[PDB]
Amino acid sequence: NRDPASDQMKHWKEQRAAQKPDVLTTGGGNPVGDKLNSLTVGPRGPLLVQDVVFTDEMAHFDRERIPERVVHAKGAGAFGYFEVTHDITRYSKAKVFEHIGKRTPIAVRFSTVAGESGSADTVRDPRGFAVKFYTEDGNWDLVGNNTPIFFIRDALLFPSFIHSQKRNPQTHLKDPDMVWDFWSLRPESLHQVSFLFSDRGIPDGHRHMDGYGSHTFKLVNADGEAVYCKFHYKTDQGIKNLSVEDAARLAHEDPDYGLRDLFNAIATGNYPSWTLYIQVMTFSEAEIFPFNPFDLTKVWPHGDYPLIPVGKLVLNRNPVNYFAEVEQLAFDPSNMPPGIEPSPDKMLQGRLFAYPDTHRHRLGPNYLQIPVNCPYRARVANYQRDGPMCMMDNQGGAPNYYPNSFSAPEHQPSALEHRTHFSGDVQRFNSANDDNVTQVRTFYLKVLNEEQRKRLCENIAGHLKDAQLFIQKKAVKNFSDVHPEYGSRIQALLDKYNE
Amino acid sequence: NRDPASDQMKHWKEQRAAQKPDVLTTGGGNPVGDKLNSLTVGPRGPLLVQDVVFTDEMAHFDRERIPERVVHAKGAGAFGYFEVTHDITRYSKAKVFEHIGKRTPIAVRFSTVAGESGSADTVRDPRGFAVKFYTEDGNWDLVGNNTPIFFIRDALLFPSFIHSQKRNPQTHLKDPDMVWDFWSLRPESLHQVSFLFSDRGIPDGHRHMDGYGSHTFKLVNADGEAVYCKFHYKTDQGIKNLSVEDAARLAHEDPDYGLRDLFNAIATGNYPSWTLYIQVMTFSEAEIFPFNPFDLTKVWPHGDYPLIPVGKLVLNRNPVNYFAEVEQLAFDPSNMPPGIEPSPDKMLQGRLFAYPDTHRHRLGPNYLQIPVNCPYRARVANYQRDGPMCMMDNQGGAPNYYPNSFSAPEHQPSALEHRTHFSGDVQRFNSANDDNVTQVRTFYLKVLNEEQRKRLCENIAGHLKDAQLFIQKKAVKNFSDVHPEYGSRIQALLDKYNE
Amino acid sequence: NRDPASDQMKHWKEQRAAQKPDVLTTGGGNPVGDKLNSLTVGPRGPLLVQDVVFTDEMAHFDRERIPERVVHAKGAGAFGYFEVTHDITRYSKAKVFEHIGKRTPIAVRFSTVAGESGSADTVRDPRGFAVKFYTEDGNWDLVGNNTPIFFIRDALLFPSFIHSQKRNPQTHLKDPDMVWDFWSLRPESLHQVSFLFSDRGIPDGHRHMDGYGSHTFKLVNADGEAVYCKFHYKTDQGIKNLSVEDAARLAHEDPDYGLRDLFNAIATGNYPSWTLYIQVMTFSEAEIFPFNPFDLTKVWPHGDYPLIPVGKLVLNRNPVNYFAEVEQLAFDPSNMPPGIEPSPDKMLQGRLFAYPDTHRHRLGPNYLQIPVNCPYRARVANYQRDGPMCMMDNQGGAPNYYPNSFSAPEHQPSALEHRTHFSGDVQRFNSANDDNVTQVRTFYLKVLNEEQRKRLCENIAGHLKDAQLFIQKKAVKNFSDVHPEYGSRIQALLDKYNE
Amino acid sequence: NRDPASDQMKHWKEQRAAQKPDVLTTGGGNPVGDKLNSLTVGPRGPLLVQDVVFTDEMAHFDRERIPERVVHAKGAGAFGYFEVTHDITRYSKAKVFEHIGKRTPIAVRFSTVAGESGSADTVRDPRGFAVKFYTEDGNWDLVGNNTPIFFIRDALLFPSFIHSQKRNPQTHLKDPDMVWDFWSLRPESLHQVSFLFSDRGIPDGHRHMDGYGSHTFKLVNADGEAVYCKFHYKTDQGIKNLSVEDAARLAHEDPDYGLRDLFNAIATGNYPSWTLYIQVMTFSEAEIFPFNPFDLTKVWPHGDYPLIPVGKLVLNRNPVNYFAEVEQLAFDPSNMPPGIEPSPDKMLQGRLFAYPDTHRHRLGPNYLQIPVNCPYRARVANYQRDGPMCMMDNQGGAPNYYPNSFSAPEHQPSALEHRTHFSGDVQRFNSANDDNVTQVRTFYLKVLNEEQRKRLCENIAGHLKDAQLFIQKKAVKNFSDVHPEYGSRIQALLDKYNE
Ligand code: HEM
Repeated sequence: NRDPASDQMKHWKEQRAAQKPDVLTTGGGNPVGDKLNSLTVGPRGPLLVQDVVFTDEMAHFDRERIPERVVHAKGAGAFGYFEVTHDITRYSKAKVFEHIGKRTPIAVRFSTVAGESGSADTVRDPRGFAVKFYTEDGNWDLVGNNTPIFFIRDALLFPSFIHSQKRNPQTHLKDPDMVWDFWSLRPESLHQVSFLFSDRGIPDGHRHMDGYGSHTFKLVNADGEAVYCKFHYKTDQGIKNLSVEDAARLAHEDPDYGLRDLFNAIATGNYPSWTLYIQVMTFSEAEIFPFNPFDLTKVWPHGDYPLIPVGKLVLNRNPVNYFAEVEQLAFDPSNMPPGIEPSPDKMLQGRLFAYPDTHRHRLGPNYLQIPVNCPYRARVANYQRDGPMCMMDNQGGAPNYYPNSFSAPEHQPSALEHRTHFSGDVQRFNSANDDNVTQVRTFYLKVLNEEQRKRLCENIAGHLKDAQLFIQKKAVKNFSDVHPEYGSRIQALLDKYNE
Repeated sequence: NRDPASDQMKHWKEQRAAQKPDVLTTGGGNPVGDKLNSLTVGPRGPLLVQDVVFTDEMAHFDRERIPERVVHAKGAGAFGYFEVTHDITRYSKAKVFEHIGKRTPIAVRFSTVAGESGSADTVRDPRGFAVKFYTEDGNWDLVGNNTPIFFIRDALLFPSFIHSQKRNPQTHLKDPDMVWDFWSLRPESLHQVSFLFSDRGIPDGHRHMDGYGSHTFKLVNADGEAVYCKFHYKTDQGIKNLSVEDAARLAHEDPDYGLRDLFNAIATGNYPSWTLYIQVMTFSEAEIFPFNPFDLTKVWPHGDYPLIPVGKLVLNRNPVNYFAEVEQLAFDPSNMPPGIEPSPDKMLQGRLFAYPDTHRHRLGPNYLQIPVNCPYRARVANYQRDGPMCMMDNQGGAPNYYPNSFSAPEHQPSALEHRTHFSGDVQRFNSANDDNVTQVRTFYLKVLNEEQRKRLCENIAGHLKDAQLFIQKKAVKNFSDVHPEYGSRIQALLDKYNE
Repeated sequence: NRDPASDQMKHWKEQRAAQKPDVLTTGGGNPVGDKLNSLTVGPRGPLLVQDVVFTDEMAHFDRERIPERVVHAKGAGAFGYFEVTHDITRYSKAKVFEHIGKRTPIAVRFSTVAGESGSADTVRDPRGFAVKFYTEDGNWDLVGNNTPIFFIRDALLFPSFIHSQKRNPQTHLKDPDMVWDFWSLRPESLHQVSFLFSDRGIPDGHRHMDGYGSHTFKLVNADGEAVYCKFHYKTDQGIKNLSVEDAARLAHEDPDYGLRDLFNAIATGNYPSWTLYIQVMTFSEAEIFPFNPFDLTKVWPHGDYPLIPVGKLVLNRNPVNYFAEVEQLAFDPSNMPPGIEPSPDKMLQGRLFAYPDTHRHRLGPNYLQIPVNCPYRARVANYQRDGPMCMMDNQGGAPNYYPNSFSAPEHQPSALEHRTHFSGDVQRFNSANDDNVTQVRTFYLKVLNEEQRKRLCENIAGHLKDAQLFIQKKAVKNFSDVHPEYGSRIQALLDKYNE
Repeated sequence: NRDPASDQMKHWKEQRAAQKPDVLTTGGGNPVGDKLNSLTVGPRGPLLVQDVVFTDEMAHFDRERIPERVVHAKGAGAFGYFEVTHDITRYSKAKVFEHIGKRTPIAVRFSTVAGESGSADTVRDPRGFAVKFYTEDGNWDLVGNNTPIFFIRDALLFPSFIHSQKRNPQTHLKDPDMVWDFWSLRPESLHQVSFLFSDRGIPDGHRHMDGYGSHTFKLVNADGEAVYCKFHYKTDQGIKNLSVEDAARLAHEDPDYGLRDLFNAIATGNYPSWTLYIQVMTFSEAEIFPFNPFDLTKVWPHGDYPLIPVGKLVLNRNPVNYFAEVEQLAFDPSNMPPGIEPSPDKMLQGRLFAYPDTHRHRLGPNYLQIPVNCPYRARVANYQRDGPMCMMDNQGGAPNYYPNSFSAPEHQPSALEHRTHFSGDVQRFNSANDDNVTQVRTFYLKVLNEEQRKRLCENIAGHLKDAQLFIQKKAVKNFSDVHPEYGSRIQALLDKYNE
């Protein structure tokens, strides 16, 4: 017949079988003897307020929509697991790395960035690769992307950036002037901009790309010794990226390409997978590191920082109900069990606040009470109560104040943070010029070869060319700073475009 | 050693054997090492966004409150069950009345009307007596008051009325001028105003009061024969009211007098109960009734239409967590299973809409998904999906349109609403003059005794006194029309208060 | 220099030549010193909760999104005026037709139906054409589409219909099975299902299509004399539509082609306009009409019910802030001022409820207080108070109960709805068999030509081909019921599809 | 006639006289013909969905309530101005203090702490005194209290503290086992607990108590020099407290005693006023100072740190509409104009988040857009956009990303916050031991006389007399740790109650 995805309803009805159709009830459970004709006074008379089957049903349809994610709105999710294949415990004590073989159920959602709920997957844009570990020490949310770096290092420029990447406030259209006037004013973006306008800007499906945590993190062992790290989960399906024409086609032929590709892969048992590594780095080294170690616009070279294998990431279960399981999924970077802590990364720091904050608005104050979000492999005990849409028992009638004297939830000297030291005037430090060329330069010449460079510039040229001459100048100028050739090369194409 | 109530945390810590701790965790489930001292820079430095322990808890704290019931904000709840003791199947084919012995679990909520969440129980106001019958056909909400009548008979004046019974738009104080200027212009209230300022005006606890569905409903047997009815559930603890004096004392001595009573009663195994009856009135009779059988400001004389016993209401368990189980409840008059239907009672007609409406707002669209409100003894299946805070599995990946060729839920033609015939134009018919005195008089000089007759006139004059003069007259005028010795009695009383 | 839409920011900066930039402030107005670098404890230290500039901005960014329209999500809007050009004061006493030359401000929003916010503009799909008239008697929203009919005729099927027209509950992809299973089973759609798949399914922008009320409405004059009617507003720019070819190209080349088109036309002064006509069926004729006169899947042949000019609709003003002025925009079919009323059209009926309903959710309880939604050309005086995000003065300290003796607002007896008569039993009268082929046949034969019939069956087959065989069978069957030739062309052309 | 409050409507009519009342309309401005009788088919017939007048008004009524503040729900409000009478220019460069005689609009809401919206005004509970200053540098919210200290000095303890003061998790009643349990295990509260149970526990209205910025703040002049200060606003009407029985009866007599008292004062011309003072402490001194200068349970003595005069606070205007103006009022300690800055206070720091956070919950993302909260004497311009119920034009078509090259809002280097250098390990420094008795001892003995002292004990015992003996013991122990006779005295009383 057709793909497993397209055969959704069929398979469902068969798995049903002789079973008789459940009785069609109202939201309240009352049966409905006829849900196709409205209660009216006469066969051509008014609809009666009395028809509560209608109002019950209808009224729910009127509220079916919740706000889409402010970014990474378009995406698909799957459920699988994480299996430990190595002992990394000598660095981090996270009970999720306790011992080789220990499997931890995971949830994942891939996505793009700019486009809204109804956009196409096969477009150039970073890619969301969020992983949720339902550990026994609560939930670990590794909110990564398919890139190890980002366009900026100060959370303060995120809202502004995303704006420049979406629609003009008045026309509602995509604005090249917004996109570029911005990037041009913030060279610190050059690194990721490059990586973006390259063959990695449009990966062929989610199964054919890598996942990165970007931010520098922190691991704490048993003795309480800490280290900075980088999470890397390389794909076992091999890197496969799409072409401008192939994506441009798939944009209209099948805007949900990734979604369908992913569903089908797992639906046929062809489970995609990823290996997970890390990059350990001592505070002493971080002291020596040539760049800001917690600067999101940079990477920790493999040469000096080899990747240590941790375990495996398998996806083998497709969502049953997409809304209740994927749409509602919510990953909060602040969710790190004892053993994994954040790092002084300005960018990351801001995220600690943003995810639960927005979740409280997209899903609701009690979003953690949603199944897909609930840490079902841990016992939630604390002194928080009420809040709209409170499921479960609300910790019944246990003591809500802390401390107390009636045997209620307690501390955890073992689950204490790792104390590091910091000195310096508590102020706003201008991190504007922490070098926006070095790593971009190497990328451009070492990692890229001549044909890839050829593409990079045409890709940039085809978009940049729509911005205003002045922005273009400012833009090209920045590329030259990474390399005279980068500039002139793109410059060349532009003048052409301006036909 | 105090009452059961006061010894809440007590009995809790006790029954905790013999078992430690659960570990204090965040919402995510990550254990909290120390949650008594904010993570700060230096012993006298600022706060770190990095203290997600803090942010996480504070955040939740900032959202515990939700809008209180528009009306009937203050109250107590309890659970138990209902059981059949009489066969009325020759009247209604509802599964809740199946055969004698049939035990249907229930949830009940008592409350006041005008006062807010802070107000006290022990004051002059009607009382909210709502029953939630969790049946196999869905939930059946019997939303009723401590009286069989109300002040008005057209939903269009309820909001206006409920406004008059609350604070001044400007001062935020209770305003007698509002109350009585409204009552005066609408004599239909006479009947209920009288029942309000009568000894019944303030019961002693929720246990010593009666219950009523107030409105006229519809019953239909498995044979399709329908007949108008009126529910009645009298207390088995005997009717017991509270002197104006006591009420006021209790008012401030224990604003929550209603709660603890009801609570302890059950705690000390002394479970409350009421005797459910029904008044049956064929359509024929209804066509003959000297009054509108659907007028909320009227009663069915017991002599002409006696009470048939049908069952017992037993509240034998107290809520474990008030919020989750009582404040979060949801009673929907529209929730009537097969065998039970509404009547053209203009007020009821309005409640068919307003209740689910507000619930969606106070609690949220998926409020029927809240445990307390979910019909757990029915298989809720249909074509409704999503909505904010969507719990459950959202009915999985089942066909979502009706009709469908994939074995999704079918309709049960055995629950189709009863087919009645109405003839006449669609218009706004004035019920303002549907006799607002007759039944009132027969209640004054007939139901009440000279003794309690004077108490009434006193109670009324004490409030009416605070109203403007032009307000006081019109008011009396009405009473005068119920019986001269009624208005004159009050008037006289007024002039005295009037100095 | 490019199209006016592109230079949006240019002409802006250009717009305020003079004028010096405003000061960057927080939400509270507090002036911002440095908005680019967060306040960390040291150049490489953590983030301080003490940084309010951050939090303020971030917390807001995090809540920018609201639920998109449950249907007709992706749209475009404009403002202009409506002028009366003919006297139809004998049919309706509506103040908006009050006299030749009279101009009434209007707001308009065009749209697709199924696609979400990211979706492409140029796709086969009906098109929405909502007009809000800010008249003296309050607002009058005429919520029309680009077709005079619809797919169903009973609101209870609508939620289902849409569900089918959207993503699969599990895969989240578009399911043709769903689409055609629904249509195949509900033959009342044939009519619209045909129009839709005809060249009219993909209009060339919004400026090249007619607008219709679709529903039969009731007009009422000064003598209380009522008549039924149909609203039509034909484009003055000429009917123009895109070919499946260009339409599919534009889909990826310019997903917002409709937006960009409407903006530019206005931006350059080339204002689009439509002439509004109306048909008039007298209560008598409605009775002898060959079909049900309130059946949305039918039409009043120009032949027996000639169109009558009324005035002109002109759009000469682009939105300044899309979100605020278009996205937040809301239309309620229930918003009809004196002299204009509904018919018993089952579909129109449900609509009277659903729009104000959703708005109360998508926008919020007081959504009528949002600028674009406020009937600023009328004085809202009533007994409504409070609700979240309540602006203006909340009607100040005015009496909040009706009636009252304090001069608060009074009703207007000349706005009382025209009273009609209906008789019969109050029940769910089945309408699934009200002739779903006659008018459909006239379309396939008299309104189209061979060249066209060829494209239609080609367009139907293109999509339908993806539905299980048993489903196609069912569909072809229904087509044959309209005309043998019809089902064949599709069937044959289908057989070609199945290799 | 009676007082101004009682004659509210009476006056509204009079002044509003010589004017025909407004036409009653729907939310959409459509005039309603009859708003007293619903629309039904026939006199005793069902209600029609057709009746949108009904649904409109009802739907809005069903949504009047919003969540009440989590703390300080019961309060009263008013508006006035602030007048600088003295020059502290050398301390703060805050425009509010610019010159002598400089008037600035203000808003004020007084409140209790634990009691909900329906609770009574006169009870032992602190008092809220929030002053909203609408200055040119944005609004400055001085969220004070009627006391200078607080029960605790760490944020994490607050949500827990507040719980002990509110209802029980299950029985939902006020619980002394929690009240005292928390206070027992937490001896730092000793200072405020003594102050609370003192004569100052129940002020005779709001006009007879003082105001205290409570926390320690930082002031910055034009030359970047900072200093730590305390805000004081002494009552001009003099300190007048209510008796324990006077207040206890007034409780049920007049639950809105504070509300009325204030409304009338202003209403008759007797405007209440307060004098604003500032205590100043230099960093040097802040060094020698001998407990934590930021500890909230500690106060600066006028002795070594004298009270400097700053200006006047006068309230000469009542709210016209309570909901819109007082209920919707939102004060954010985080709102601080240039010249005013937080201080290391853990407590305060924590308040910097809760307030805006909870507001976005209780009121909505755009709460600052509600009139009374809007910083109208300032010019809001930034890069924040959209959000639900977005009022205004949303800043129109202005560029929305910063930095940009199109002349959008620029920043002010002048408003750059004062930089304070901090050193020390980053961890959760225990503050449970910072003297929880010294200052307190100086009250019971020095500040308090024999008389008051007698009741302080009596007041405490009277309450604590309901907690498990094992709790009482602890309580007394901490009191004696304050001073032998303190606990001893209490303990004595305790026994008599123990019966
Ligand atoms: C008879 C069944 C119908 C019902 C119950 C119904 C219901 C709805 C609902 C609940 C909304 C949603 C969006 C929002 O305001 O956020 C909506 C939007 C829309 N409907 Fe349908 N509708 C019906 C038929 C149609 C027809 C047949 C046309 C035209 C007369 C139409 C045109 C529109 C348009 C243009 C929008 C979105 C417009 C805007 O706010 O600018 N609808 N409808």
